[PDB]
Amino acid sequence: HWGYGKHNGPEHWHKDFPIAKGERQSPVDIDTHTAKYDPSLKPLSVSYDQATSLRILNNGHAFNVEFDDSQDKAVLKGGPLDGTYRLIQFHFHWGSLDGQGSEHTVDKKKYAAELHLVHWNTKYGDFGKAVQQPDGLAVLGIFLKVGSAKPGLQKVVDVLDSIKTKGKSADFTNFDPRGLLPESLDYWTYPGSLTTPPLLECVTWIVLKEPISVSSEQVLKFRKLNFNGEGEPEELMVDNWRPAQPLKNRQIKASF
Ligand SMILES: NS(=O)(=O)c1nnc(NS(=O)(=O)c2cccc(C(=O)OCCCCO[N+](=O)[O-])c2)s1
Ligand SMILES: [Hg+2]
Ligand SMILES: [Zn+2]
Repeated sequence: HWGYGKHNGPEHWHKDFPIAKGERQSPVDIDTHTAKYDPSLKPLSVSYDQATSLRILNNGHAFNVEFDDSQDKAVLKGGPLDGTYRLIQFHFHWGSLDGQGSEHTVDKKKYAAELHLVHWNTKYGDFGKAVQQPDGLAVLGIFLKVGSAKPGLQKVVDVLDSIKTKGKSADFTNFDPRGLLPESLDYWTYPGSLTTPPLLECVTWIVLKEPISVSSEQVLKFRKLNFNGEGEPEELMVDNWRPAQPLKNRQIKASF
C-alpha cells in the first residue's frame, strides 16, 4: 500500500487514487505576492478550551492524536468557514533534515515540519458523511521551524517511545492543543484536499503564516519513529510529506 518511498510514494498515488491529479489537490505553494487580502473573511475562531484527547496512534504514516468529538467542544469557526467544524484529530509531516518537511511551502520555502489539526463540519452529523462533502473538512495548518523548544509539544515527544511502530497506540488523555498555536492567527486559505490517500477534495485549508519553533532535540524524536510495524526492518519515519501540487488557478486568499 501507499507510503513515501521510491516505490509507493506521492508519484505512485494516482494509480489507486485517480483524484491525485484532480482540480483541488493539496498541498500547494503559497506565493505571497499573488495571494490577495480578503475583506469578506470573518475573524477566525479556534476554541480549543474544552478539547478531549483520547489516544495517540502510530498509523504507519504519521501519529494521530485523537479527540472525542461526540460533543461540540473543540471547534473551528470564522474565517472562510460557514458554521461549525469539530476537531477530530491532529498529526504532523516532517523531514529527515531541517530544510525539508512541510507540505505547504511559502514562496517555495520548506519548513522542517507541518502540523495539521483536522475538523469536520457538524451540519453533516458524522465525519464519514462530511467527507462525501465539498465543504466537509477544515484543516488548520501550522509550520514548524527549528529554534527554541515548544513546551506545549513536549508531552507528544515523550510518549513517542510508547508508539514506535505501525499499529501501536497509547492512552493520550488531557492533551491541550492550545499549546501548539503560534501567537498570531494570520493565515492563507484555499479549497483543497487531504494530502494523503484517499486525497478527498473536501478541505478548506487555513494555513497559518507565523510558524511555531520547536527544538532540534524535539524534531529529532519524531525522526526516531518507525514506518514499519513491530519486528520488521527499520524504516525511520522521515519525510512523510507530499510536495506542492498545481494550484490550477484557484485563488489563495489572505486574512491580512
Ligand atoms: N493531512 S491531511 O490532509 O489533514 C489528512 N490526510 N489523511 C487524513 N485522515 S483523517 O481524516 O484525519 C482521519 C481521521 C479520523 C479517522 C480516520 C479513519 O480511520 O478513517 C479512514 C478515512 C478514509 C481513508 O480510508 N479509506 O478506506 O478510504 C481518518 S487527514
Ligand atoms: Hg469531498
Ligand atoms: Zn496532514
